[PDB]
Amino acid sequence: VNSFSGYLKLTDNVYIKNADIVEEAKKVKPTVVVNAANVYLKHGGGVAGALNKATNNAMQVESDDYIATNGPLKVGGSCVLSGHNLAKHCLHVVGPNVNKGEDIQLLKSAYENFNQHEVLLAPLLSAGIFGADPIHSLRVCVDTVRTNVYLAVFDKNLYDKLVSSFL
Ligand SMILES: Cc1nc(N)ccc1Br
Repeated sequence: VNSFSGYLKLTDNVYIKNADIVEEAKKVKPTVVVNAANVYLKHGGGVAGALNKATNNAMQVESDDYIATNGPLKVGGSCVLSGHNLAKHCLHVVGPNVNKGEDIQLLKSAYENFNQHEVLLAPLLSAGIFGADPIHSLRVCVDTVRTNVYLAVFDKNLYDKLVSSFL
């Protein structure tokens, strides 16, 4: 049993809810929250900016030190950093950004990072300002992630469309 409440079960391991991810993390304090990161861990806007704002910029401070030591992530890659006040850990995952011309086939590689964690609170990778079709992102998630993933979709309209269209 876990603390996640109000989710729609899509499969054996994938659950979904219409929710503000900063609010859900604050309530649950999951072991792992996933950030929709870029390779520079520049959390300006999108899920990354919303999460970072909720940490009072401590996520960005920690991320800048990580990049100064290690250099940029790969598209499709990830790193584990602190979850600050939101979670034990934040898994920063880089999905391809269609608005930068990145290979959408890298979305499967991005979701494979989730398999290193037994339970996660996550957004749909490459959705929102990363420009991918969220219906596609949910299909890749279901077909790639084998660990237990709790997906938070910010937009009620999109949530209802993802559920209604789910095969
Ligand atoms: C305030 C916000 N903005 C986004 N772009 C995504 C999630 C959230 Br919460």
